[PDB]
Amino acid sequence: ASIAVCPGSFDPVTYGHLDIIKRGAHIFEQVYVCVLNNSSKKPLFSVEERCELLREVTKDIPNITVETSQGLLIDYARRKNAKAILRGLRAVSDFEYEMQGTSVNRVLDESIETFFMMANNQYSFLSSSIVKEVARYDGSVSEFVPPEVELALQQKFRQGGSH
Ligand SMILES: Nc1ncnc2c1ncn2[C@@H]1O[C@H](COP(=O)(O)OP(=O)(O)O)[C@@H](O)[C@H]1O
Ligand SMILES: [Cl-]
Ligand SMILES: [Mg+2]
Repeated sequence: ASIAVCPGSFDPVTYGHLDIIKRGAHIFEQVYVCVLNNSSKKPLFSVEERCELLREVTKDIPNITVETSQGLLIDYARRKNAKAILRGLRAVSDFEYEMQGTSVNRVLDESIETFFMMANNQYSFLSSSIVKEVARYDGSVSEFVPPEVELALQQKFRQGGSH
């Protein structure tokens, strides 16, 4: 089967994430975008908000299905019958954290491979963190995220919260 999963916290999805997602969807027949709740940090948006943003920004790409999962990414991948997990590599610093993750996944299921794509174009400088900071301080994020994400950030920062 030509099936792959693109996991991430996507908080929020940016044009850099979307480039990885579309490149993956161009290679594989079906691509599952999985919002992983997992984290070494507290997310700005909930899982459900992140999922809906993702659905809206990829609705015209037919071989993309956006879902969220309860368990391990490696079991979600098996459930989808996916043979590859796709991740982007922006900088040299993305190295070690990605290496541990793939080392663990390889032990849990060595029949599922982790493929890294380099962010090798004009979105390489961006990150979710840079977009959230800019947004929090009233800067423009239109060159960084889809219009739907820009609006969700305006809405999120108008609400009171741990931010
Ligand atoms: N600017 C970028 N350019 C290319 N690929 C990216 C970029 N940002 C993220 N990616 C890739 O897209 C996916 C999104 O990861 P992310 O949503 O930030 O959550 P997490 O790192 O917590 O799993 C990963 O494959 C990531 O490496
Ligand atoms: Cl294939
Ligand atoms: Mg503003």
